[PDB]
Amino acid sequence: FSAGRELRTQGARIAGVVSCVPSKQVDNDYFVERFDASAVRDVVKMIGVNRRRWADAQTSAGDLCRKAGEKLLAGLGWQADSIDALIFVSQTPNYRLPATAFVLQAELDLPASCLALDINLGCSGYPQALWLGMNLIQTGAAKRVLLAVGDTISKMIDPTDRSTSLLFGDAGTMTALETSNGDAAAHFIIGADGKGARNLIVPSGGFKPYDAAADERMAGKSPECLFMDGGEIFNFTLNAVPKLVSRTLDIAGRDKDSYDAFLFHQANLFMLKHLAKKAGLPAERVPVNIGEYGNTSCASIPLLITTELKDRLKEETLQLGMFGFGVGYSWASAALAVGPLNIVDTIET
Ligand SMILES: [Cl-]
Repeated sequence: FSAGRELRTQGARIAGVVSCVPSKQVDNDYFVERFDASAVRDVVKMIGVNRRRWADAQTSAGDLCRKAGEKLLAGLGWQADSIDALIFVSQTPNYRLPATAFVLQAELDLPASCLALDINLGCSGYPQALWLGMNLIQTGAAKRVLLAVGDTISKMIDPTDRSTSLLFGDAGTMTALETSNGDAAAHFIIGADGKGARNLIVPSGGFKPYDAAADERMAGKSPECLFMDGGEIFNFTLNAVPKLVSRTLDIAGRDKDSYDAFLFHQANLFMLKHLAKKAGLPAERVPVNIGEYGNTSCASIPLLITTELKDRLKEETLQLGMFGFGVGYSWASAALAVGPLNIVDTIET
């Protein structure tokens, strides 16, 4: 397990996925006054982002997940009393305490027997949420699980920082998991390297402020905002993720060309292109929606499913690989069959 823990589940399936994005659409024009048009043009070419959605002050990740959840439950026809666990994966919770999972439990009318867990993960979070939820179902702790995976990273961006300002958008998602009777297996790999903490971090805002003054890379940066060392993240990613993809493919037992899609965290288009090439993946089978939504952090994979795979999922079972990487450092994969599904949708606030 030198390159991550290998995990297998059976007896659980994805039953539906809904994404909810802010109705506020922010075009690149927005940024030309503060940043030079030429510089904006060159950066957005590389990152691939034409538009993104930004939450207003009264809209949180929890709110986006609640609205997605309402739509998902209505579509599935699942009664609130039937939900056994809700896991909220986010870096932008409502409160320091209580956890936002409790707010969602109450707002969705879930029962007292519904487990409520907030877990702090970023870009690597979706495959981990899938694994945890499917493990709960396999082990008989649950029959129906909701995964509320969302973020409003726009609220942590320094508006004077060009790289982060142009990159991030906001989204919230809800994924339904249910007990399944087939013999189909899901495979996951989950890895961590906390030595990367200082390369993707919000220095101030928690209970042990990072020593930003002592870090030359942070000169002129706001400590309450997101810091990213792009060069370090690129090198981390280009090394760890192709190995993750290879090993995931090997343990899932299916030929590369029999996958319907390889769903990557939408880090930036330059990175996505480099990863697909290094992993020898066919570019047409690597969906991208960063152009319309920006990088939506932990929401990026489920948002990709709803915006890019809705029509294909209606009709067939898809063989999917999912690869998340980022903050922690952390990286994670899922490889499994999904669908057909009728409840796959993208709504706005
Ligand atoms: Cl451009």
